[PDB]
Amino acid sequence: MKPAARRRARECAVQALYSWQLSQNDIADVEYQFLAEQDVKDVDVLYFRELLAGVATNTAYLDGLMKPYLSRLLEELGQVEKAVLRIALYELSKRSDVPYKVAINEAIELAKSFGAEDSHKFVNGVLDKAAPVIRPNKK
Repeated sequence: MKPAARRRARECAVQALYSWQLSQNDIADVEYQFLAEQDVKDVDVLYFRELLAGVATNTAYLDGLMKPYLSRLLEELGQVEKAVLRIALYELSKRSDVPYKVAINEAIELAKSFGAEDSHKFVNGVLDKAAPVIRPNKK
């Protein structure tokens, strides 16, 4: 148990989100299967598998966060990055013990190291607008 590790899964899921577009396989099991495959530090993510189902039955719900930020098209924006932020939207709802504004800090991260550069800062703003939706707590 090290504070330096906050469970890759979350951020790792974006990669699987990318596989969905190209693979188009199942979805709930497929995304998280990536974690189990190629031995990703051997970590129990079976429960994480269920998390994708939410998007599969609440994708439009997640759309509410992006509602304010679309960028012409979701498929156009950075494949992985767009996916990275997509899961980030749920992060606000499933917020274990973290606020909404704090999640914004991850945006750039999940769009600077999990995707591409140049247009990384723009990703942060998406979370700013998309964050204050799933949770209208307005800290």
